[PDB]
Amino acid sequence: KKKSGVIPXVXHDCHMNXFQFVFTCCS
Repeated sequence: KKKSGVIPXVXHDCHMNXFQFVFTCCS
């Protein structure tokens, strides 16, 4: 269970995606 959706726009290059959180990012 990876796909959760913590906070979209927290990654380092996130640009509105939400694919998976490898370390908190949403890309």
